[PDB]
Amino acid sequence: MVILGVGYFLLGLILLYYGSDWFVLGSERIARHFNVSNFVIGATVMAIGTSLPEILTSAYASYMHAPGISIGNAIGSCICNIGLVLGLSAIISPIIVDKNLQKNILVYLLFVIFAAVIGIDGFSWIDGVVLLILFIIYLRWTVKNGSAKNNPSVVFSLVLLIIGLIGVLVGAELFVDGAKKIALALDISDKVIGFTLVAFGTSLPELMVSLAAAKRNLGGMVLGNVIGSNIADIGGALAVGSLFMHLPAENVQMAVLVIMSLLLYLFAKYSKIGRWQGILFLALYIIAIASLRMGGG
Ligand SMILES: CCCCCCCC/C=C\CCCCCCCC(=O)OC[C@H](O)CO
Ligand SMILES: CCCCCCCC/C=C\CCCCCCCC(=O)OC[C@H](O)CO
Ligand SMILES: CCCCCCCC/C=C\CCCCCCCC(=O)OC[C@H](O)CO
Ligand SMILES: CCCCCCCC/C=C\CCCCCCCC(=O)OC[C@H](O)CO
Ligand SMILES: CCCCCCCCCCCCCCC
Ligand SMILES: CCCCCCCCCCCCCCC
Ligand SMILES: CCCCCCCCCCCCCCC
Ligand SMILES: [Ca+2]
Ligand SMILES: [Ca+2]
Ligand code: NA
Ligand code: NA
Ligand code: NA
Repeated sequence: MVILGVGYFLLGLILLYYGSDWFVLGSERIARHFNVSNFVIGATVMAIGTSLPEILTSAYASYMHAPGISIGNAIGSCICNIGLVLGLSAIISPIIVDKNLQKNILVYLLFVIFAAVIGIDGFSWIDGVVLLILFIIYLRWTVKNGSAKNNPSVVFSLVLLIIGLIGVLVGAELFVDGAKKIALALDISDKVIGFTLVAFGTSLPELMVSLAAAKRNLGGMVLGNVIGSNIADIGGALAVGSLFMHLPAENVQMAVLVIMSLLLYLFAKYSKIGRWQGILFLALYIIAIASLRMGGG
């Protein structure tokens, strides 16, 4: 039982580690095949693939009458993706953002501010429908602007991508299930801590994929994955949750998100996303986890 937990834990870590690199390599190849930028592949295929855990979690939680967990997971993930994921990644591989990606980030910022505003009194199912529609438009707009028989180069590419994605998603699940089994076996299971960590657990794919990308200096892919994941978590995970039940307001977390998103845009536009910017993101992340209410909603 503690043995099984340790086996899942370790296997999960292995699958996350190697799976992330395969997903990155396959995604980079696919980008070249389709003549799109790494940012575009990161913001679309990679972002959505890695946000499948958030979407399922938020949908399930709300369906099970825990809308606090549903929104806690969605917004907590966005904060994790900028504070921790981008923070670490930026230190590993500093990013200078080109003029067109800057505009994509501005659109992201507007979307986040829009979500925060309509969310002041919580999120209804109509809020969800709107955010989902905007999410779809964002994807199509992003692909438009970043764009332009059986081929073994392409097949290998898709295999790498899909197997890598399977690897990170199964890996994250095993890692989390393993941790939970260990905690249970050692009699240190704590529901409040567990729910606090939901958003982190679902963000393990984003974390490992972004670190793998950063190690290969694929800065545009890192940024696309972070920006795209946050949009997927709001227009997808949060939105779907709101379809099952009204989601209670999280005004403090949304304000933290808006502040981090604003900083991300300002750095992108006027500076770079490098070592000191990453240090700041991590510092804000650490302050957030030190001070935000526990329980994940
Ligand atoms: C298309 C590009 C050009 C246009 C860009 C526009 C960007 C707007 C984003 C933030 C400003 C505030 C938007 C505020 C919308 C508030 C709606 C509202 O008050 O809704 C209340 C309802 O209860 C909620 O569920
Ligand atoms: C992805 C590209 C767009 C990124 C974002 C750009 C700004 C969008 C801002 C306003 C238009 C919003 C949709 C049309 C107006 C909806 C107003 C509203 O409040 O919708 C929910 C409703 O309040 C619930 O009761
Ligand atoms: C502190 C080291 C964390 C290490 C990395 C894994 C983080 C994700 C693990 C559980 C989150 C989702 C749990 C949903 C169920 C929680 C059930 C619960 O009570 O778990 C409490 C236990 O304390 C949990 O270790
Ligand atoms: C070969 C293995 C290479 C591994 C490389 C690992 C890099 C890990 C980065 C941070 C660890 C964070 C540990 C604690 C994680 C949960 C933190 C938390 O409090 O999450 C709250 C919320 O759910 C979300 O913000
Ligand atoms: C023009 C290329 C992109 C076309 C639109 C792709 C839309 C993909 C939407 C995925 C949505 C996942 C969450 C659904 C609730
Ligand atoms: C640019 C507007 C951002 C709003 C960001 C989220 C927080 C709104 C906080 C409102 C605080 C007072 C609430 C009274 C119910
Ligand atoms: C490749 C050289 C990397 C040097 C990285 C220094 C990283 C410092 C991270 C500090 C995080 C601080 C959070 C508040 C204490
Ligand atoms: Ca995720
Ligand atoms: Ca609302
Ligand atoms: Na994602
Ligand atoms: Na998450
Ligand atoms: Na995410």
